[PDB]
Amino acid sequence: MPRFAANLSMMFTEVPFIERFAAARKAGFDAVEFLFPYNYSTLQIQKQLEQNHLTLALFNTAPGDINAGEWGLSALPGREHEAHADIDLALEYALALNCEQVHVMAGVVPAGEDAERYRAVFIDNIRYAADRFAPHGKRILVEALSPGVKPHYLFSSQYQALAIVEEVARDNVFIQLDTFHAQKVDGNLTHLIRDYAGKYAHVQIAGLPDRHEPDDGEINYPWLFRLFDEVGYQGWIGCEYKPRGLTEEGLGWFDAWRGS
Ligand SMILES: [Mg+2]
Ligand SMILES: [Mg+2]
Repeated sequence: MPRFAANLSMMFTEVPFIERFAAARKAGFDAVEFLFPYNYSTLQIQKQLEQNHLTLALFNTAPGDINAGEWGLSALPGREHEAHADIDLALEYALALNCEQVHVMAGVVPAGEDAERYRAVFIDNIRYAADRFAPHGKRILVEALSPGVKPHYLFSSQYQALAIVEEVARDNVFIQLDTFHAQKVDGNLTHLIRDYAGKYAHVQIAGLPDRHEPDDGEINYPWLFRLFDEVGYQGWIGCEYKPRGLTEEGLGWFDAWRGS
């Protein structure tokens, strides 16, 4: 262990998206995750998942218009019906692709706008997602994003994500503990992993501080893995990093930790 999932939106980008499933399997991954599958039919993706015997661990609700500065519609006042549409489409994909969880994106708060109003809207949209997903035994994830990656995003600290989930008050809503953002904003990863065990349903990793391979940087990942084992984490660890160079050329860390 741990159980690693390759993030196809960041890894194996040398080839077209649809070809990354085979690339991940060739490297030895049993699961994959990515951001947005919407430009492809559920049939297209399902075929690649089955062909390569892969588990789809996670994906996101749509970002909206990225070039207009959007990164989620669920926290945007007046866009609630579009957010619900994004949530419903994600459910359609999650059902067809046998994916247990979806990260419902919040959104960027325009300068001058009241963040509280956006937060209230986000909480109601997460409750909507939670109630739509519960009957199918699926869950909803909330991911804090560091400012270096997404300026002015609704929330950047794991503690803000945790408080939001606590207020959402749903048994199938959890945070997405991306250690890259956590180390950039909060630190004390042991406290988050150990004392909030049960509150995060997914984990992601990347090397600090440049977000490349996880076998170097200020965080000693092998030690973190021991912690995850201790607390009995049973989910997947998404490898969401930008390879320093060619994806394959930087997979030494994987062979080591998976072969051990
Ligand atoms: Mg992430
Ligand atoms: Mg801090």
